[PDB]
Amino acid sequence: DPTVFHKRYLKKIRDLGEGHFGKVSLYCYDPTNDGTGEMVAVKALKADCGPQHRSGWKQEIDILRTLYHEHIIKYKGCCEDQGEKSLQLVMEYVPLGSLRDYLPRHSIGLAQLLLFAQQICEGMAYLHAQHYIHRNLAARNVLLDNDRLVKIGDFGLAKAVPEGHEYYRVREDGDSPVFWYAPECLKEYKFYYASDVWSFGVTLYELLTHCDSSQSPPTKFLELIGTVLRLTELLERGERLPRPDKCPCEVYHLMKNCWETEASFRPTFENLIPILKTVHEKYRH
Ligand SMILES: CC(C)(C)c1nc2c3ccc(F)cc3c3c(=O)[nH]ccc3c2[nH]1
Repeated sequence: DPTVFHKRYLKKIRDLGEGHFGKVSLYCYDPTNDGTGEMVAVKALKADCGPQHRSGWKQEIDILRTLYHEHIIKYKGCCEDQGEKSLQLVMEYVPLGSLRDYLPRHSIGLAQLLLFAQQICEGMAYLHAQHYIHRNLAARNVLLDNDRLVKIGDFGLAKAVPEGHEYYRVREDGDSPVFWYAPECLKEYKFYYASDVWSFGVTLYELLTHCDSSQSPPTKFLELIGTVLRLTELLERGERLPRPDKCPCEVYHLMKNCWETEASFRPTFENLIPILKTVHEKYRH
């Protein structure tokens, strides 16, 4: 099947990005040894991860392989190292990279930022339809194809939510990222579908600040704090990231709705799509 990539034909060009478990690199898959082969993104378990990360890494691959949607990064296949030196994930190559790296370099208007947001919600609504939570939604983990279509990536923290249940209670977090996480995640280690919607709210905040570092969630939360305990206490008292410069009231309201303290009262991604469509169409012309 076309899902089998032979390592001997993979010609490394450069590195592309670093995720939770893995480093993504650009390769030419070149069976004819001709320079004419297809360009693909290949992700590998980080060199300084031990054997205990292998199960989590395989799960990322297993998850992405079961996903098929226009706003999810496309699984192409795997490459098995003959000689027990691991398994590599092969994906579509999207040269534009992440929203986090794209936004600072380009002047992007509000309507387009809301279109990016809408497309993230469509992909995430699809993800939740498959009974998966992402657990690492941030602008740095959202990629863009050549016509600026959103491709959600780094599924290194993703998990199946047990059937019947609204959340998954995590065992042990290697990395967080705490400034994108809902209170129930920080306190009770519970990750609801609604917890991804919280993270989406922070990602929308990132879009509206154009991923400026001085306005980043860590920078702004550390200013409010004046750390995970104090972050938890900050959010429990109802403090939130401020309204970005030039952000309309109703768009900030959308963000605040995603940050409601009670997980079950936040909008679902399905709810978010029509609202974002409406505000997008409103703010063009
Ligand atoms: C940071 C993260 C692990 C989410 C990631 N960064 C990239 C990336 C960065 C630049 C670039 F030009 C291409 C990519 C890329 C890609 O082309 N395919 C799949 C993932 C991926 C990626 N995945």
